[PDB]
Amino acid sequence: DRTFAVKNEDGKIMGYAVAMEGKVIKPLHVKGTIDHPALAKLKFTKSSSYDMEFAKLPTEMKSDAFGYTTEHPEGFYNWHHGAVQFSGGRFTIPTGAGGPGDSGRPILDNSGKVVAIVLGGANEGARTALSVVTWNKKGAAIKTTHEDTVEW
Repeated sequence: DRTFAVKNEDGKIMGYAVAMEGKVIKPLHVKGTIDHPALAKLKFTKSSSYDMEFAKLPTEMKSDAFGYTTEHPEGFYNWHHGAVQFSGGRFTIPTGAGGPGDSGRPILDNSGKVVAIVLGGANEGARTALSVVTWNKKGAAIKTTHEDTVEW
């Protein structure tokens, strides 16, 4: 288990957090507590520029953490709701496949490695371009925001 629900006071899922490369990672706008005993009360460092906050992964996990990859050839990828196309520097899904509550879900290749973290989507009719966080070869974070993005 490597993906965790972020729940508010009522218990409603507001988004998701991932265990990835010695870190706990969740979108900044996603409000609530991570539904996991080892993850609930950690010290988080926030980044408004990239809509991301992170904590040092509890050393009881470690073996349960995603690997990240900087290799995103053009093609199709995996996420909880189906196929994500990567084409022209853009991650897209069919409109309707993603919505509020999906912020924080990872986009994966077939080897099970993370390529991106979902922040939200801009509706373009048939397709929805996903706003994401990726990391370059230098390890630097990149936020890709599209025109008229809806936070999820």
